Amino acid sequence: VATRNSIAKMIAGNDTESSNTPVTIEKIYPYYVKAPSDSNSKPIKQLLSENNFMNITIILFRDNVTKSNSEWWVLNLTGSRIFNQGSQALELVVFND
Ligand SMILES: *[C@@H]1O[C@H](CO)[C@@H](O)[C@H](O)[C@H]1NC(C)=O
Repeated sequence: VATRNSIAKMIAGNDTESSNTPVTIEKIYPYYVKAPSDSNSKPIKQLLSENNFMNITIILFRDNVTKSNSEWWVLNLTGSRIFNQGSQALELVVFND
């Protein structure tokens, strides 16, 4: 309920005080996914179980320097940094078959 309330306040941003903070959700985004030769791909729970703390941050970016209402979303995976740190980005480890 807290995450839903926060994202509601953000998408209906009318305060210019809040909505500048990325809202975090837990237990969402796996890291290690195997892509077999078939159609089905499998998120490996052996190498990393999805029952642990997995952070995913969100925030709605917008601006008027474009002189228009052209907004978009942006995600972030800053906790548990991997090589090529590059804050405010995502990374997926895939096991090809
Ligand atoms: C923003 O919209 C919500 C929708 O009800 C309202 O509760 C809130 O008071 C509004 N805030 C401002 C600053 O307009």
